[PDB]
Amino acid sequence: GSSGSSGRKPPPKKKMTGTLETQFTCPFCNHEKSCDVKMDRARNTGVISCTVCLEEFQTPITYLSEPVDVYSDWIDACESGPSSG
Ligand SMILES: [Zn+2]
Repeated sequence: GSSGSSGRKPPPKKKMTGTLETQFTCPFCNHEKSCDVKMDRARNTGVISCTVCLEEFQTPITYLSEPVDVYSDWIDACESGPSSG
C-alpha cells in the first residue's frame, strides 16, 4: 500500500468557556450571548429571557442551583418538556 508518517504535534491554544455570566445562547433564535437569567430566591424560581427574539421561560430553582443550569433545562423544556407552573 502506501505510507509516510512524520510525527510532531504541538499543543492547542488555551481557550476555555467562562460560564455564570448571566448570558447564554438562545435555541430559539441563536444570536450568541443574548439572554438574561433571573435567579429569584424568594420564590426559588429561575426565569430566563432572550434579547433578540423576545422570549422567556420559568423554572424552579434553589440557592445551590446556578445561572448556567437553568439554560440547559430551558433547552430540554422546549425540545420536549412543556412546563406549566
Ligand atoms: Zn432568542
